[PDB]
Amino acid sequence: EGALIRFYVEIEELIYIDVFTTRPDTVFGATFVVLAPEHPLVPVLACIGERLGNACYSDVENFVEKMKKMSTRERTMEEDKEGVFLGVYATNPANGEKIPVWSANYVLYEYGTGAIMCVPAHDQRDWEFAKKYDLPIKVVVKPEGAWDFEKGAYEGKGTLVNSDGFDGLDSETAKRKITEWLQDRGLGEKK
Repeated sequence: EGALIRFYVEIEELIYIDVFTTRPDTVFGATFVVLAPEHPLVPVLACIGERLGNACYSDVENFVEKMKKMSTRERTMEEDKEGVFLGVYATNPANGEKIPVWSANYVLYEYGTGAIMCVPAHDQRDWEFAKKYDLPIKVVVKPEGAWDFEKGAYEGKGTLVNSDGFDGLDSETAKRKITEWLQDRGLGEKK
């Protein structure tokens, strides 16, 4: 089992999004955050988004409503990636960059915290979503062989790049040391 990682939302009130991942080694590659449609923070962040003129609250409420009637088999296996921008950004705890918060069909409320960090370079499901919505691919687990990230996500083991002081470390070793690093900063937790 992996780790819990904390993403503070860049707004006036103190709100954070805990995310469960089996790949804490890829945290520097997180380019956006996705909440399940049923996730209690979706309407909350959406309203904040709108007041800042960054989202349409009714439009988000329409997404949630439509997605509640739909079924698991249809949501993540039959229907193409569908999602809405919430109008807010969260802070990647590893690098401190702001990343956009979205809600999407393919993330189920049942698994983990019902909220995920998205690493398109290294998770195919996230790759498809980023392809549809033009969200960035950021390689952090470089494979040894040649790989075209413009054609697909690489989900295997490798050596860290674009990852601050964790560069050059092998990815399975990096999981522990990045977790321990975040845990010591109160921004992550071992599971």
